[PDB]
Amino acid sequence: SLAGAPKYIEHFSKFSPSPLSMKQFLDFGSSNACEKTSFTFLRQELPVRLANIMKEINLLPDRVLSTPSVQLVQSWYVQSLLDIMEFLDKDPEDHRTLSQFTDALVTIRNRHNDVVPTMAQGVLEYKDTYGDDPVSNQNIQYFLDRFYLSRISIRMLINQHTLIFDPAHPKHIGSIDPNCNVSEVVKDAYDMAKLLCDKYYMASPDLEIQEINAANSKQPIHMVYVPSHLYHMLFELFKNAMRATVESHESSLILPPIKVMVALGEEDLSIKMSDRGGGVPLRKIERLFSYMYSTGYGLPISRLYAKYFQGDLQLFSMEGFGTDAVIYLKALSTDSVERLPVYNKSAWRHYQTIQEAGDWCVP
Amino acid sequence: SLAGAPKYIEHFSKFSPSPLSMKQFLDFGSSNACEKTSFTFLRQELPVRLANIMKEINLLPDRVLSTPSVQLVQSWYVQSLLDIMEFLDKDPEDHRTLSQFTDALVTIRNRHNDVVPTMAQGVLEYKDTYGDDPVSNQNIQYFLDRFYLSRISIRMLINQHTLIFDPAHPKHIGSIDPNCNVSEVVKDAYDMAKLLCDKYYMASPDLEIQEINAANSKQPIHMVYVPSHLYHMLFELFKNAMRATVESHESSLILPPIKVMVALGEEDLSIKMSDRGGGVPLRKIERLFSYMYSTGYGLPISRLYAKYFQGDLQLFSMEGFGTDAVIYLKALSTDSVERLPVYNKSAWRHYQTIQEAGDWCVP
Ligand SMILES: O=C(c1ccc(O)cc1O)N1Cc2ccccc2C1
Ligand SMILES: O=C(c1ccc(O)cc1O)N1Cc2ccccc2C1
Repeated sequence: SLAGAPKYIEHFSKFSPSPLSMKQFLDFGSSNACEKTSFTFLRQELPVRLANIMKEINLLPDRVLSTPSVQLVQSWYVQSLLDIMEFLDKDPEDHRTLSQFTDALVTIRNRHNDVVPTMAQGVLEYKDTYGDDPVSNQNIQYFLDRFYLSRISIRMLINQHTLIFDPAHPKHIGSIDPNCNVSEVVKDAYDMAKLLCDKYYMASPDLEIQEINAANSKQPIHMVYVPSHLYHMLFELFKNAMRATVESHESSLILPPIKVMVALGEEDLSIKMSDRGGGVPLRKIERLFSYMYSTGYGLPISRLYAKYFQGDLQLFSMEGFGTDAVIYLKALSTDSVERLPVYNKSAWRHYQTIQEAGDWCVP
Repeated sequence: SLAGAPKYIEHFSKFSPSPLSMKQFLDFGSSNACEKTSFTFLRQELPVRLANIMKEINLLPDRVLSTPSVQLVQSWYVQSLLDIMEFLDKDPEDHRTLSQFTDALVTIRNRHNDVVPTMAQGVLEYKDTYGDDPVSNQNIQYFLDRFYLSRISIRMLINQHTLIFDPAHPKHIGSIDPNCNVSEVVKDAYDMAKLLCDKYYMASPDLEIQEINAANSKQPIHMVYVPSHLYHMLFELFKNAMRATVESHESSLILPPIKVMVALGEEDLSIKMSDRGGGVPLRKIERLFSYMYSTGYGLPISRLYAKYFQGDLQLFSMEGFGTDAVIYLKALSTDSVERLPVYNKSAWRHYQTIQEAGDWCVP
């Protein structure tokens, strides 16, 4: 009773995703009027976001697309798109439409739960089956950043709808905390990382937090943010900083602490995590964000969470000494706008590359 | 009596520049046998390096190429190439050939002395005449990085030859110090920057230096390097750090110090300069390396010096707090290999861009 998936994919891929600001997410209410609006918005926007990324999947090297795990993920996206197409002709005024829609969104979220490791298995299958090559590798890197950021954005839309229209923190708006205390999230991530570090090494570095509230030096630093995303990024950073610290201090009973600075400026809210874990040579920094070498997507996915609301996550090491990691976030909810990949000529062209000598000299 | 310049440009642009390692520069002696070798090497290599970059000049937008200052720089390169062509059929066994060659290299160096600000005037002429556009701007950025790095490499070849074969430091090999004490260069750059800061602000931050010699904690850190290049980079970084510190502390008599860490690892020699000058929002970081916004090429040219021997110069700020700048150098002379742009299909393709909507969404 539905059209074939390609007809829907072609239709919806013509549209650009519509990025929302944290402010817009936050200003969305919980009434039936609001639920109907959410429904009518998402039955267009989710297909747009699904179709856009599905079109890019098809630009992957034949070698990568031919893998069973990539084909499996594709099949999930197809079914999720079709699940939403069932709602195109349904009446929002009918409460049953709305409840059925929420049920379908939950089903989609569950279906896609294992997307990250499944795609990673696809990358492994490509390497095992064909051997890796640098052109394919570059395409995979570009694609996966966009694919995973797209997924984060779809999960955000779904979580907002299901949380609001179907509880530990009643002050939250869906998954958003309008008054997220950054240092408390830092402490939560540290605590969980410490449990793991203590388990394996029977020791862990202490934590020191310093806040710099430039405009209001006395005031504890808060922001509008999705605490789970911030936690994810900090937990990954602590795990790396702790492991470095303990492993570079095999002989020591005294471990240097991990120092976190939370700075609030006019435009940025920046969080720096500094360790004395001996560092990494610059040559090896890029590999930390590579899906290929990491095939352990902790750091690249963490950086995508940062980029999702127009921030970033950057690493700067000093080999022989230690490493600084910085999460850059927008301080203002109005500047915190979804960063969404779009399928267009620019994106298509970016794939169209081939093997050749680079523009820099080798001996 | 010479062929027209285009014939020579086409001939030599077919070759790739030949990158030398710091080790190779260093192992070059000062005998007539060595001078003849230097001559026969440079009468091929300098034309190769000149031709390669001249070919790329021609890939600039018509708008930029049409400017008088860019045309002037082009004319210098043409004459310098022709100056060397006069030596193609000369006998290296003849001492007069060798002395004349050194004279010609000096003349070329002098001719090109003002290349950096002259090209900057070209960029200004393009903006004034036509107005700037983002496509042209991207092309200019890509080109200038390569153009200025090429120039650094040509100046290195010329200085090595004229210094060795025609004195404050007899232990130096041309411009190279085989035992450069990094902290002494840091202090020299600080001293000169302080003179300037004191002149304008009547105050300057103090300096603190810490060394971390990972493998040999007692030993002062030395390396094989060109001290003038290291000085250039540090002087630029101190000027920025000092200005930030004083300007962000208008009301204070007490200024936070600039802290420098020099770390020696297995592969990297890293120099971090940390200030509490209030920082810069992330959005504005890229502009610090832009030739367009800086049209003040201090930072981008400094980063090219770092990149020239396979290093880098990176900035990470915390808005509301201060800024860290890190110079990454190779610790080993064998890893310190010239990074040279090459004119090839890859480079040519990189220019071939056009106006269009990007691969990321805007609201
Ligand atoms: O320098 C880092 C590092 C990387 C990323 C990061 O976020 C923080 C960090 O300290 N590591 C060196 C090292 C040695 C042994 C084991 C793990 C690690 C990680
Ligand atoms: O944060 C920096 C900075 C940039 C680059 C750098 O290397 C070191 C730095 O501290 N600045 C802020 C500011 C305010 C007023 C005047 C100048 C400056 C430069």
